[PDB]
This record gives sequence, structure tokens and C-alpha cells, in this order.
Amino acid sequence: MADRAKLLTTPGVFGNFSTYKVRADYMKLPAAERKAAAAEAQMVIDKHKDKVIVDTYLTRGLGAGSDYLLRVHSTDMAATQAFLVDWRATKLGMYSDVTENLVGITKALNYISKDKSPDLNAGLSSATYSDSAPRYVIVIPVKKDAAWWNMSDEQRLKEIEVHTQPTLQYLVNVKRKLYHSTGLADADFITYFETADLAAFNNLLIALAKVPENTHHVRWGNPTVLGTIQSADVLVKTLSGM
Amino acid sequence: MADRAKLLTTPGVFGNFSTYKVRADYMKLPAAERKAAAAEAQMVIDKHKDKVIVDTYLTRGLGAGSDYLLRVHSTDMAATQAFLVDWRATKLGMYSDVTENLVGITKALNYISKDKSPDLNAGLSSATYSDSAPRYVIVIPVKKDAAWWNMSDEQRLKEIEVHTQPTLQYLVNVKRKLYHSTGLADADFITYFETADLAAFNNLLIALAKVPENTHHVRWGNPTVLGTIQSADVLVKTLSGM
Amino acid sequence: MADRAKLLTTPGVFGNFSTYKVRADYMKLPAAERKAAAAEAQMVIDKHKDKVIVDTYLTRGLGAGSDYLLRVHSTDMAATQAFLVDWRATKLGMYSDVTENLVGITKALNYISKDKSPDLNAGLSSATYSDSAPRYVIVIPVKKDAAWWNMSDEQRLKEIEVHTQPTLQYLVNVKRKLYHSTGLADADFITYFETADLAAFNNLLIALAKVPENTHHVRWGNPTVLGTIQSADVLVKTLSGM
Amino acid sequence: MADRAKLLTTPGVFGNFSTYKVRADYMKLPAAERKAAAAEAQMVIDKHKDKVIVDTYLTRGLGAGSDYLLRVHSTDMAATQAFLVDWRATKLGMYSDVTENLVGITKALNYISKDKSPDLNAGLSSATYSDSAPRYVIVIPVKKDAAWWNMSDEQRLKEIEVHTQPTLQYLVNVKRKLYHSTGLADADFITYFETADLAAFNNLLIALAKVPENTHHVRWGNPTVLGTIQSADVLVKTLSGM
Amino acid sequence: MADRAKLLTTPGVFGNFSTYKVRADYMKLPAAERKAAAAEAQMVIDKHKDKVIVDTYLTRGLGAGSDYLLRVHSTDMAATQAFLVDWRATKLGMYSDVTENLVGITKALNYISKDKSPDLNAGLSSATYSDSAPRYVIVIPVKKDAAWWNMSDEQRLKEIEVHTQPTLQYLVNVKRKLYHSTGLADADFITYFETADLAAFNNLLIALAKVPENTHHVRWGNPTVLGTIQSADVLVKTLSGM
Ligand code: HEM
Ligand code: HEM
Ligand code: HEM
Ligand code: HEM
Ligand code: HEM
Repeated sequence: MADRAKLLTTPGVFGNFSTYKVRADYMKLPAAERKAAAAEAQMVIDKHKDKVIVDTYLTRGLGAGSDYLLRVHSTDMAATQAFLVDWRATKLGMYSDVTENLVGITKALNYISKDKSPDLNAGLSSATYSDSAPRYVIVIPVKKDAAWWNMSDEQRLKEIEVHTQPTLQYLVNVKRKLYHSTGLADADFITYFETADLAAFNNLLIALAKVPENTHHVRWGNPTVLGTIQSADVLVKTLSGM
Repeated sequence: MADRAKLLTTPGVFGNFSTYKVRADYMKLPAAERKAAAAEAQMVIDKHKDKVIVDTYLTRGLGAGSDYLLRVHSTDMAATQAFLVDWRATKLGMYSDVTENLVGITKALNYISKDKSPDLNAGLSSATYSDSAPRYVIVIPVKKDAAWWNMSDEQRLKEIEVHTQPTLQYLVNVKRKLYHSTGLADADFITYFETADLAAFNNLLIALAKVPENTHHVRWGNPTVLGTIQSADVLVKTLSGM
Repeated sequence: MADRAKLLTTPGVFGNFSTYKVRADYMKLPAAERKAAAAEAQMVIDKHKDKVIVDTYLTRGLGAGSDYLLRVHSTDMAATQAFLVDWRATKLGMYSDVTENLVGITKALNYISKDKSPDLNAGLSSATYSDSAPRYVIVIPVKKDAAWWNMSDEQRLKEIEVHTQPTLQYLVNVKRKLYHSTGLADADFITYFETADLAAFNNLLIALAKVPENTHHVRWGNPTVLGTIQSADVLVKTLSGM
Repeated sequence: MADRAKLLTTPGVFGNFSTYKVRADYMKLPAAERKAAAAEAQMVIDKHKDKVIVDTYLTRGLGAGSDYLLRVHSTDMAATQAFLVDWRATKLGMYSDVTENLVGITKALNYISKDKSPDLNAGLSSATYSDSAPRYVIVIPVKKDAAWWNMSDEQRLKEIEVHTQPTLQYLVNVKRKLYHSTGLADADFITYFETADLAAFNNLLIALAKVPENTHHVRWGNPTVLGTIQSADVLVKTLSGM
Repeated sequence: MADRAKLLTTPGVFGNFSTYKVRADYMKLPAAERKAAAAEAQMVIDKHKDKVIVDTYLTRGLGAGSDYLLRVHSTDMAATQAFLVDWRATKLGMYSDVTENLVGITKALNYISKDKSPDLNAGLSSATYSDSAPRYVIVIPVKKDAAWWNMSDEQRLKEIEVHTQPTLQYLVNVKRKLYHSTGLADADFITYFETADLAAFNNLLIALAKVPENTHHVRWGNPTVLGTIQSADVLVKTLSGM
């Protein structure tokens, strides 16, 4: 059976990110049909609970790319697909147009490992989030240029150490997670963040804009997906006028 | 009730900018439904008056990106979202397609502070708008390249002094406001202007095109949002044939 | 009140260019409904005759960007908006989707004045169009890179003298008008041409491609709007099957 | 009747290329409505037979840009427009969305003339197509960068001689026609090919990719339009389920 | 009846790749119409079995570009078109919007041939897939810059040898097929992969990102099409809620 804490903290897990706009004729449906949408959403999540985990987020009003985001994990990529196929059959899903959908895999540390960069690795492992419960999500797709990948392992390691040094301080108020996507999407990475403090988040990304690694980005957003963390019930009720 | 002056003049405020096109079938609604739209807009703005302020602008006819613009402020990012969610549930909102939606935060001065640049700071602080009441809004999203951000604080200060020296004169007939967006949108900044004098505004932007800072812009518009300042009542009536 | 000759020949005039596609369901309306459209167009133009002038052009079949173009002038930018708001309320307008809308202002000569460049200015001043009445319009939005604007006044003057030298001969065959748009649209200029001779026009633009100024263009079309000059009556009848 | 052979083989002729998608609701129309489409197409082509010639091609299934292509020639650009206006008012036309529409003019040889390049000109003039009747069409819009146009006539001639030398051999199985578009569309040229042998065509374009001229292309496709040559009757019946 | 193994393993075969989104109103159709779709799909595949082969893949939930992919082969390009024209006439086809459609031809080895690169060719020739049956498909369109094509045959061979050396090891768990598209689509190549191991596939693409060839890519995806391999019956049933 699928265990949430394990799926969120181990290598080899597929993360499937999808954003949707609600079609204009959804709100033209009868109120009873929309009232029932929330229970249909919970049933489809529950149907797939032995294979996948699902998180929901409200993006309407915080960007033009979408109205909501789904983050789905499984050790089986096709299982994420099957969940999303069934989601699209729900009442809300049927009235949802997909606007972005990126997949990636979690991996062991390539750079800031105990073996390769022990001091920074220690700071990474010892950090503790100490703020209020996160309220916001940010997803940033990232793609690096050919020049980056053609640099040596040693050159890249140095640039990732420079990425890490000024950002460790933000682990008190930003949670991060990295997925790897080269060959599976038009991105090298999907980056995922949770925070209560968007002022801090803006400062964190400014810090990263200022390092030489940033000279290699050909995608660093587009979209930058900003949303609020919501339960599935609240999300679907909100989008259904319920 | 949220204090408008405080929200417009203090540092940690979220600005939420959204532009919409009105769908073709809105004007096919019965006249009674369109007549009721202005009061619905007033009620939703009223509902959220404890947490947000709202400004409306008519962009139809002055660009192809949108028909209207909303600028929403709050100290709580999610409160701006909640207002926009409720806006979208109004009759006009139901028939509105979002075309752009950018958010940012207000900050203390990074460069032209009393400490760092006292003469320019004094000129900035003492400037007074003296023209007739503004009639037009311009919103310009801005994003700077990695080379900009990788420059030193001193190198960047010098370029911002050069931005400021030739433009202080325009504070007699252009009002300006800066928001910071890196990590929250696909922009580093949202810039907001009010004026009665678009000839002056064109000259102002030409002056800024001519300085070295401009060599670093990867976004400087796209869209350049141009509109007229309108009350919410007049905006909604105009778009409703009322 | 508005005077066509004054508005077309003086500095400080706003030019508002807008292109539209006619939605497919317009032609599904009964002929009697479409028959009324032409009179409505003339009435809205007449309603605004004290503040604006209006020209109409048919673009269907000469590009994929639009079916028609409106060029509207006024000394008040908001008056151009008011006209287009009312245009959108007409039968044809309500079935029109805007595809591009750019505004700009007419200005005194910056470069090829008698003061700064007397020989070329004499050629500009003495040229006379001497072909048949123009049949075609071309609108070309232009934007120049930061490197252009960062060049000195003298460097830019030389490049504009090189723009002018090989093109003066085409004033026999082509009428031109320049508008300035930096800060008001995602363009530095809107350029407007009338001609009966598209062979000559092609040769003219080839001559401009060959000069060093052209190395600074980041927009030089996109869209290149090509149309035929038509009365408002003929335009609306044509798009209405009448 | 217009002289087809003359329009296809002389300078100063306008070529008008347009591609369209058939709307999803076309095939929902009653069969009797669709059955009438083919004769309507024939009638509009006949109506304009004094001023224009028309060729039809099926692109559905060979690219995502369009379902069909029209190639229209006339010595009067406005006459090509008039035909396309009337085409759009036909049953199939009313259910067609234009996706690309580019115009250009045929010209005398600029480079590989008897004057400038007599050996290659002789090769060009004496070449004969000798393969199976063409079955396929390819249209490739081309635009060259400012650096190309800024090169001297002599520099450009050399590069075009290098274009021509390795491609003359393909005149046995590829028919070519060049149109000039600068100023009339977002392209410098429209290039048109007919062949039965797409393997040969692929090899021809690879040969051209390999020459220094290709370093100057900023458009070389986008779209690359690939279709099959069809009669108007077969084209319309195919797209109408008849 | 076309010979599938021959079409999949010989030079001179046309590959036609198309992706589609299912329109929102498909699921609004009565159940009986959707239940009939799978047989209609099998009938059209059977109708064309003398000339083409067809493979089907489910892409919904693994990217935002499409809901399904068709890969069609024939020695006659027009036969692939004829199949796709009849596909679009089926119930599912009629409710499908094409999102990408690229064609190409299979060719003999240009670089890693026995004559040009015998050691690497031997490794290519001896390599055997030995993992579990593939479950996933990846399609990556590739286009190389003018600088690549302008390099000599020897220079390009060296870069393709470097492509091949680190990737031979993946032939145990990734199946590959190359098609050539210059002149036939806005791509130089279409690349096609089958695997059960997306972790391996990500590592494979990372290896290729790191070589100098990658500095020449102007397209390497866009879209990167990720799907699951499915029978036609299962594909159509899944998209029909059956
Ligand atoms: C919140 C504080 C942050 C910390 C402490 C941090 C730390 C790290 C570390 C340690 C790695 C290396 C992983 C490995 O060895 O495989 C890494 C990789 C990465 N980080 Fe961050 N990061 C943070 C925020 C961000 C943000 C905000 C973004 C994007 C905007 C980002 C984008 C990435 C990317 C794309 C990689 C992969 C780099 C590569 O493999 O080339 N990080 N980060
Ligand atoms: C109206 C007269 C103008 C004046 C006096 C002016 C002045 C300034 C000043 C003093 C700052 C520095 C803020 C700080 O220290 O943090 C600044 C920043 C900025 N201004 Fe302006 N400005 C004007 C117009 C404009 C216009 C028209 C634009 C856009 C077209 C613009 C875009 C910006 C941007 C993007 C920043 C942030 C720069 C950075 O942090 O890298 N400004 N401006
Ligand atoms: C028809 C013959 C043409 C002549 C004689 C001509 C002449 C001129 C002159 C004298 C100026 C300088 C105006 C000033 O001093 O402020 C100018 C500016 C300009 N022209 Fe033309 N022009 C012609 C055609 C065109 C065409 C076809 C285009 C675009 C394709 C074009 C684009 C522009 C632009 C963008 C400017 C503004 C340049 C700047 O301020 O940096 N012109 N032209
Ligand atoms: C089929 C064999 C081909 C031959 C023999 C051939 C030959 C030529 C010749 C002789 C010219 C010069 C015309 C002049 O002097 O004005 C020319 C121009 C041109 N050709 Fe081709 N060509 C062939 C195929 C192609 C293809 C496949 C393309 C596009 C992919 C192409 C694109 C062009 C363009 C854009 C020009 C105009 C160049 C300029 O004026 O700068 N040609 N070709
Ligand atoms: C799975 C292991 C892989 C192996 C062993 C491999 C091997 C090869 C070989 C031997 C060639 C030369 C074909 C010839 O001589 O004509 C080739 C060409 C090519 N491969 Fe791969 N490849 C693999 C994976 C990939 C992947 C994953 C991609 C794309 C992301 C890719 C893209 C290409 C392209 C575009 C070409 C044509 C290059 C050109 O002609 O310039 N390959 N590959």
C-alpha cells in the first residue's frame, strides 16, 4: 500500500504535476450537480489510495495559467496517469482543461552529498522548518542550457555549492523538493516549495538569481505556479460555488 | 475596513494585478442580468473591504490583451486570491477570461535610499505631482537578465542612479509604484503608473530606453497594459451596455 | 471640433490602430440582421465625429492576423477608446474579436529636420506622391533594441540619414506616416503606408533591410498588416455578405 | 479567362497562399448541407476565373497547422483578396479558420542571371522535370536576418551560387517557384515545391541546410506546409465526408 | 496486408506521428455513441491494413500537449494521410483536435556505419533489449542549427560517435528509432523510444545533454511526448469512459 511519508522522502518516486482551468460552462451546471462534485473528488482519490497520493492547490487569482494544481506521487508512472484519467472523468475534471502537466523522478543527491560536499550536506540535513504551517505552494520548472551540461562534474559541483550556501538560511521558512525531468518533459527539473512567508520566498529567489548558475537557465518558471494549499474538499467546493 | 493609504504607501503589501477579456456571450445575456452586474461588483468589493482594496480600469480599445484591469492590495496574499475568486463568481466575472495575472510585494528602497544615495533620495522624497488628475494607467512587467543580478550591489546602484536622475522631473506629471515579483510570477517587478499626459509618458520611457540598465531587460512589457481609470460602477456599466 | 486634415498633419495626435477577426457565427445570422450592420457602423462613426476621425480597411485574405483594421485619430487618447467601445457595441463589433491594438503619438521630426540634416530634409519636403489613388495599406510595428537607444544622438542621426537616402525615391509611389509608441504599447513605433504599387513597396522594404539600422530591429512587423482601403459602408457590407 | 500558364511563369504576378483548419462543427452539419459544398466551391472559382487562378491541396494528416491550402494568383493583389472573401462565404469557407496567409510577388532573377552567373543560369534554364506527376506540395516561408541583407551584392551572389550548384540536380524530380514577400508579410520569401519523391525532397533540403546561406535564416518554415495535390472537387468532398 | 516487421525495420518508410486532444463535448455524447467508438477505430485500422500500420498510445495525464498519439507507417506518404483523414471521420476522431503532426523517413545509417565507424557500429549491431516489455513511449522532435549542418562530414561524425559511445549501454532497456524530417516538418529528426524504465530514460537523456552535439539543438522536444503503450481498443475505451 502507498505510504505518504515514504513517497515524499525517498528516491525513485514519480511526481506528476498538472494544472487546469475550469471551463466557463461548469458554473452553468445545476447546483445539485456542483454540490456532488466534492464527494466525487474524494472518491477518486480514495479509489487510487493503494497506488498514489494526491495534493490539491488553488491557483485561481494568483496567476493566469490555471485555476488549480494537482501533485500526484507513485513509484509507478503509469499509476499517476491512471489517477489523472479517472480525475478527468469526475464532474469537475470533465469541465477542466489541462494547461501544464510535467512529470519527474526523485533522485539521490548528485552534488551536495556527504561524500562530495560534507559541510553543506550537514547544513542541509540539520535544518529545521520553524514557521507557521505552509499556506502557499510554488512550482518552478527549470531547464539548463547545453553549456551547463557540457561543464565538468567539478565545475557544476562548485556552482551548486554556490546555489546552496546562501539558501540554507531559508530552510527555516521554506520547504523544498526537487524532481528530475530531462527526457520526460520540456524541463530538466521540477522544483516545489511550500511556505507561509512569500516575502521570504521572493528574497530566496532573488538570492538565486544573483549566482552564476542562473546564467545557464533557459527555463526558470514559464509558468511560475503560485497557489494556496487546500484540502480537496475545500478546493472543489471553492471552484463549484459551494 | 482596510486603510487604503496604508496599503498604498507601506512596504510589505501584496499587489495583485489581473486583466480580463469579456466573453462574447456576455452581451447576449438578458438586459436585466447585465443591469444587475454593477451592484454585484460593488457588493463583492464591499464584502472584502476589511482585507483588500480594489481599483478598476478600462483597457478595451487601448490594447489587445484585455478589456479591464483589477489592481488589488492586501497584507495577506491569500486575501487577494479570495477577493478574485468571489469576483469570478459575479455575473461579469463569470463571463470574464483572465489574460494576465501577476502578483508582487512592496519593499523598502534597495538603491535610492537616504543612506546610499542621499541627493537622489531627497529629490525623490520632495517631488510633488502637480498636473491635473490622472486619467490613464500603465502597467509594465519587468524582468532582468542573469547578468544584471550577477553584477555587484555597487554596479547595480550606479545603474539605478542613472535610471533615476533623468526621470525625477517626470514626477510632476507621472505617479509611480514599484512591486517586486521574483519567485512569485514570471517577472522580477511590476511597475505601475498614473498620468494625464501620455505624451510625457512616452518621453519618460524613451529616456529609460537610453540608459545602460535597459540592456538587461528580458521583459519590459508583454503586455504593456494601457487603460483609463474608472470607478467600478462606470467600468461594469460600460462593459455591460448599461 | 475634429478636423481630418489637422489631425493627419500635426504633432501631438494619438493614432489608435486595431485589427479584428469576425467570429464565424456572424454569418449564421439572418441576412436581414447583417443588412442593418452597415448603417450602425456609419452611425457610430458619425456619433464620434466631433472628437475622432476613423479609417477602415479590409485585411481578410491578405494575412492571417485579421479581417479588418481601424485607424482612429484624436488629440485625446481616451476619445479613441470611447469610439472603439461604442464600435464593439455595434452588430459587427459584437461579433469582432480584437487581434492587435496599438497606439502611438505623432511627433515633430527628431532626426531629418532642416536644422540637423538639410539635404535629406529638402528631398523629404519636396517629394510628391504621383501614382494612382492608393488602394492598399500596410502597418508595420517597429521596436528597436537597447543597443540602439544607448547609441548617441549623433550615431542614431547617421543611421536615420542612411534609412532616408535610399527611400526618398519611393515617396513617388508610397505615402508614409510615423507614430511613436514607447511606453504605450509593445513597440517603439507604428508605421503606416498607403500605395497602389505593392511591387514598389516590396522594393522599398528590401532597401531598408539592407541598412545598418535594421540590425537593431527586435520587431519589424509581427504583424505586418496588409489591407485594402475601403469605405466603412463597403467594409461592413463585405464582411456581412451584403 | 485568365491565362494560367502566363500567371504561373511570368514576373509581376501576386501569389497568395492561405491555410485553413476545418472547424469541429462542420461535420455536425446535416448531410444535405455538406453535399452542396463542392458545387459552391466550383462556382466561386468560376466566378473569379477572369482575374485569378486557384490551386487546392489537402494538408490534413501531414501537419498540425492546417487541413487545406489554397494557392491563388493574379496580377492584381486585390483580386486575390476578392476571391478569398468569396471563398470564406461558401459553406466550407464559413467553417474554415485561417491559420496562415502569406502573399508575395514573382520577380526577375536577382542573382543567377545570364549577366551575373551565366554557367549556373544555363543549368537552371535547361533543367527538365522528368519524374512521375507530382503528388505532394511543400511551402516554406523564408526570412533572412539583417546581417544577410547588409552584406554586399557580391557577397550575396556568392552565397546564392553556393545554394544553386548542389540543387540543380533536383530539378529532375522537384519543381520550384519563388515569391518575394518583404514588406507584404512576415517573410522575405515564399518558396513553393511540387514533387512525387519526398525522399529526394528531404535530401534536397539537407543539402541547403549545409551551406553558409543557412546561417542567415530566421524563418525557414514555421510552418513547413506539406500537402497532397487535389482537385477542388476531391478536396471539398474529402473534407465534407462526401 | 502490410508487413509490420518490414515497415518497422527497413529504410525508405514514412513515419507519421500525430497527437490529439479530445474535445470537451465528447463525454457529453450519449453512452451508446461512446461505446461504439472502439469498434469504429478498429474498422478504420482494418480498412487501411493493406497500406499502413498503426500504433496507439495514451498521453493524457503525462503531459499537456495531448491525450493520445498515433504512429502510422507506410512506404507511401499519402497512404498515411488517407488513414488519418478516415481516422478523423470516426466518432473519436471527429471529437479530436490535432495538436502536433510530424512526418519523416527512415534512412540508412549516415554516421555509425560499418564503413565509417566500425567499432561503434559493431556495438550497435550486437545490442539487445533484455528488460521487461516496454510500457512507455517517448517522442522527441529534434532540430539542429545551421552551424551544425555547416560543419564537415568528419566533424559531424566525431560528434555522433560521442553521442553513441555513452548511450549504447541503454539499448538493454530502451528501444530507439530515428526518422529524418528536414523539409517535411519543422524538425530535422523525429526520435522514438520505448521503455519500461523511465529512471533509465532520464539518465540516458542526461548523458546526451552533456555532449557537444547538444550545443547545436534548437529543438529537442517541444513537445516531449510521453505516453503509455496501449491497444487501440484500450485507448479508445479509456478516452470514451468505457
Ligand atoms: C529553499 C532553499 C534552497 C536550498 C537550501 C536549496 C538547496 C539545493 C541543493 C542542496 C541542491 C542540490 C541537490 C543535489 O545534490 O542533487 C539543489 C538543487 C537544485 N535547486 Fe535548490 N535549494 C533551494 C531553493 C531552490 C529554489 C527556490 C529553486 C528554483 C527556483 C531551486 C532550484 C534547484 C534546482 C533546479 C536544482 C537542481 C540543480 C542541478 O542538478 O543542476 N532551489 N538545491
Ligand atoms: C516616473 C519617473 C520614475 C522615477 C523617478 C523612477 C525612480 C526609480 C527609483 C528611485 C527606483 C529605485 C527603487 C529602489 O531603490 O528600490 C526605481 C526602480 C525601478 N524603476 Fe523606476 N522610476 C521612474 C519610472 C519608471 C518607469 C517608467 C519604469 C518602467 C518602464 C521603471 C521601472 C523601474 C524598475 C523595474 C525598478 C526596479 C529596479 C531594480 O530594482 O533593479 N521606472 N525607479
Ligand atoms: C517610404 C519612404 C520612406 C521614407 C522617405 C522614410 C523616411 C524617414 C524619415 C525621414 C524618418 C525620420 C523621422 C524623424 O526625423 O523623426 C523616418 C523614420 C522612421 N522610419 Fe521611415 N521612411 C520611409 C519608409 C519606411 C518604412 C517602409 C518603414 C518600416 C518598414 C520605416 C520605418 C521608420 C521608423 C521606425 C522610423 C523611426 C526611426 C527612429 O526614430 O529611430 N520607414 N523615416
Ligand atoms: C529544387 C532545387 C533548387 C534550385 C535549383 C534552386 C535554385 C535557386 C536559384 C537559382 C535562386 C536564385 C533566384 C534569383 O536569382 O533571384 C534561388 C533562390 C532561392 N531559393 Fe532556391 N533552389 C532550389 C530549392 C530551394 C529550396 C528547397 C528552398 C527552401 C528551402 C529554396 C529557397 C530559396 C530562397 C529563399 C531563395 C531566394 C534567395 C534570396 O534572394 O536571397 N530553394 N534558388
Ligand atoms: C538509446 C540509446 C541511443 C543510442 C545507442 C543512440 C545511437 C545513435 C546512433 C548510432 C545514431 C547515428 C545514426 C546514423 O548513423 O545515421 C544516432 C543518431 C541520432 N540520435 Fe541517437 N541514440 C540513442 C538515444 C537517443 C536519444 C534519447 C535521442 C534524443 C533525445 C537521440 C537522438 C538522435 C538524433 C537526433 C540522431 C540523428 C543525428 C544526426 O543525424 O545529426 N538518440 N543515435
